[PDB]
Amino acid sequence: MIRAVFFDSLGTLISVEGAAKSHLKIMEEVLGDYPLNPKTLLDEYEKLAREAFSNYAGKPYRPLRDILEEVMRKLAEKYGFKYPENLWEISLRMSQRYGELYPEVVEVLKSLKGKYHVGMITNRDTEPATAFLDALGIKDLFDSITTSEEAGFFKPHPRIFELALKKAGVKGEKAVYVGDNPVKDAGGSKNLGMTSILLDRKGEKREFWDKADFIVSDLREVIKIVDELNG
Ligand SMILES: [Ca+2]
Repeated sequence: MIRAVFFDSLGTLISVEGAAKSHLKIMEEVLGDYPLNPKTLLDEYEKLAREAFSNYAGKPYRPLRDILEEVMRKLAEKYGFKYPENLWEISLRMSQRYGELYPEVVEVLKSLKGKYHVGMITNRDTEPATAFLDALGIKDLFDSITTSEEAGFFKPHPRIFELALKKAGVKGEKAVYVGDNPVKDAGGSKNLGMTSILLDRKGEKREFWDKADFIVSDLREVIKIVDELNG
């Protein structure tokens, strides 16, 4: 029996497009009148951020604030602009201003309540992740929010999934994990017996579909999978 449904954050519940807009707005704020195209700065930021995602995946937790201050110090040195004071506060403000949910999220979370434990599993730090969910009005639609900061390790290390399952009070075989990252994200979930659902919104990850138990393009399909597993 499936008793718990856990969701990834960025790309699953939280819009990639809203995150990109919030990051562009951060770059615009950092640069001010400095004569660098903010879109160019953004692309270089995202490259370094991806190379940090890769380096820390599955590793012991390190605060995201520290990782992103390191990235931005490299960029300021490279391009000659002043390193921005209070960067974390700028980033929190912009993220809450321009962040968005995918359009089906509220419907989906509400459909599961009272039937399954509903959880989010994220690599983000606890306070910002929880504050963001509160700003978007859905914090109370979750039974659990489990973070790398709580577990001590980033996805796909099993410990973060182990903690989410302990909060729900069930073995992995009784849970689904839904996320958009085939690589460097769901591996620990399969270690523990969870059923993996790969969310591929644009049909762009076909070469990795064999890594997952089920593939969906819309979160409204998740409850149909869970019902079928339970029927
Ligand atoms: Ca993701």
